[PDB]
Amino acid sequence: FQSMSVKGRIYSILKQIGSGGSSKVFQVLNEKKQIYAIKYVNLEEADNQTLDSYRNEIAYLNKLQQHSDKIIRLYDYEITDQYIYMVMECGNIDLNGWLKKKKSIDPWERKSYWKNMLEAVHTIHQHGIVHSDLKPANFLIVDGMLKLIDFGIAGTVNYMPPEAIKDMISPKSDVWSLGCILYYMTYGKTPFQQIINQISKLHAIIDPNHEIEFPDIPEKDLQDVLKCCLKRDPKQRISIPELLAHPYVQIQ
Ligand SMILES: CN(C)C(=O)c1ccc(Nc2cc3c(cn2)cc(-c2cnn(C)c2)n3C(=O)OC(C)(C)C)c(Cl)c1
Repeated sequence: FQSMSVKGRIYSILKQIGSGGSSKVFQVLNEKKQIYAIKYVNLEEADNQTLDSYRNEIAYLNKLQQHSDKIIRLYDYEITDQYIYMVMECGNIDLNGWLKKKKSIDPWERKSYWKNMLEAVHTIHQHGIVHSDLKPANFLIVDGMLKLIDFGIAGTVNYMPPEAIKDMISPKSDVWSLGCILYYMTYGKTPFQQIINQISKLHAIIDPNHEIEFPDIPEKDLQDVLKCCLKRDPKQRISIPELLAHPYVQIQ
C-alpha cells in the first residue's frame, strides 16, 4: 500500500512482481487509477561499469519505443545518483511462467507468439544489438501479445547457441535461442532438456554428431522452421528476415 513519486506523479504499489540484485519490479496504480509496472533500481553499491550498462539499456529501451510495439512501453523514468525508477506498461505474466503453467499449447497461439518474438528480436538487430542470451523469461504477455523486456545489456543454459559455448557472437545466435523457445512450444521440452548433467549438455550442443530429434508433427512448416533454426553452424542457420518470409509465419 506504499506510495511513490516518479517525476512528480504519484503511484500506489499493489504488489511486488519481482526483485533483481538491487532491483525491484512493482505493480502500481497512477492518479487516473491506470495500472503500470515500476522498476526500482538501487545504485548505492553499483559501480561505474554497472551504471553505463543501465544507462545504455534505458536509452535502447527508450529509442526502440518508437520503432516497434513488441518492445515494452517505457512511459516515464527518473534517474538520480542514488536510484532509477522506470514507469512501464503492465503485462499479465512472462512467457517462461506461462509455458510452465499451460499444459496444452494452441497452434494459433504458438504461431502468433512466434511472429511477435521474430519482430522484437529483428528490431534490436536492426539497431545493432544482439541479446546473446534469449530465454522465455525475456518475453512478457501484454494483451495476448509477446513483448521483449530486456536486451541482454544490464539463468538456464538450454537456449545457448553453440557459438556462445565455442567462446571458451552474431545475429544468427539469437536465431538459435528463438529456435529452442519454439522447440519448447512445439514439443514441450528444450532440444537438450533430457540431459540433467550441465557439462554433458554443453558437450551435446557443441557436438554435431549429437542429432537433435525433430518428431513428425501435423505442422510441416513448423518442422522446417525448427530444423532451419537449430543448425549448429551459424553460416548454415536461417536469418531473421528469411524467417519472417517463411510459410510458417506468412501462410493462413
Ligand atoms: C512472478 N511472475 C512470473 C508473475 O506472475 C508476473 C510476471 C510479470 C508481470 N508483469 C510485468 C512484468 C514486468 C513489466 C511489466 N509487467 C515490466 C518489467 C520490466 C523490468 N525491467 N524491465 C526493463 C521491464 N517486468 C519484469 O521484469 O517482470 C519480471 C520481473 C517478472 C521479469 C506480472 Cl504482473 C506478474
